[PDB]
Amino acid sequence: VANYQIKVLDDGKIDKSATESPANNDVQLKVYAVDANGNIVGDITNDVTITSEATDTNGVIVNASKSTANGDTVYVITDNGSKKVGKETLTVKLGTVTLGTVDVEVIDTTLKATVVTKKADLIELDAADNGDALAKLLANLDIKDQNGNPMVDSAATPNTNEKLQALKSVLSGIVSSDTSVIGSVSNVDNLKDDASISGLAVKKAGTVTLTLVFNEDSKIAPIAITVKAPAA
Ligand SMILES: [Ca+2]
Ligand SMILES: [Ca+2]
Ligand SMILES: [Ca+2]
Ligand SMILES: [Ca+2]
Repeated sequence: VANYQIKVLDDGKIDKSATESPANNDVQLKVYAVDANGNIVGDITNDVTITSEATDTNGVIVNASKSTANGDTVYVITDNGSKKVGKETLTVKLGTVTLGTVDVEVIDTTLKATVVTKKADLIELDAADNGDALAKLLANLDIKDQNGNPMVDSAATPNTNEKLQALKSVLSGIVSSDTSVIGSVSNVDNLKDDASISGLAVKKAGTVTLTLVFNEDSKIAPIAITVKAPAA
């Protein structure tokens, strides 16, 4: 044996997300022993022990377990409640002897709201709005993710609005210039999620400026949208 090879069968990454496709929930490891001429002379994946640090130091916590099928065992690395993303050094041992080291990576490709822009500067309401400006204010907004992809209410999920939920994930509050016409939203959880969208109820005929304030994490500047809600 010239040396040992730690083989990564997959992409070497573990997606911490809950809804990634295809499912990327493990790292697959094989350990070969090779001769001087580069030839595989043994699959010793079963005879080794794979461990990470005994005490967490980076918030990346994984689990190393064997998986034997038809005399063929693969070391499967799974997530064990990691709170951060990044590299985790795995140490491969034959009893007492360290053979090598491989880095697995925990990632999180979960869709976060990253960009929010307004289309028009003004919106008007009609009878079809049923006295609530939220449905039209939302339609006047464009939400993108980390990948710059549109965040949109999907019809195959009639329970909740993905676009409204994406806005509320980054919104700190909506200030009205006149609470008598439309009330200000201090608690964004009041922007309720149903097939019927509500939260910006019209209490009186009038024109008002709704200012959308976002959290410090998102770094998104305030957005001012004038809303006209005429009477009969
Ligand atoms: Ca996942
Ligand atoms: Ca993987
Ligand atoms: Ca760790
Ligand atoms: Ca839906």
